[PDB]
Amino acid sequence: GSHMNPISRLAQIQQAKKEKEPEYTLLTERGLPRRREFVMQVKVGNHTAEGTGTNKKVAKRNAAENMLEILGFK
RNA sequence: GGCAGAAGCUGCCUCUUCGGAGGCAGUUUCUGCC
Repeated sequence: GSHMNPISRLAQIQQAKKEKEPEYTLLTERGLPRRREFVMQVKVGNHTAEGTGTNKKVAKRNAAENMLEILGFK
């Protein structure tokens, strides 16, 4: 089961399996004449997730909902 | 003695091609390493 959000729990699992921490990247290759958005990509060992936001502390939190379903914590 | 990771609730700033973008804190909780 769980006792935390998909974000704090994900960060906490990496420390319990004698690993370190996740790794995160900014994409934002977008450039449409009437649409823009933040776009984030994270990696946890052999798999990745994506999310969007309005700053570097708000895109990271939206991808978290997928970060368990990508490596086997669904 | 020193180092590392994340968020619940609440609050703030700057830019805007008028699509929207860029950025933070306060308060409270959990975890790892030498």
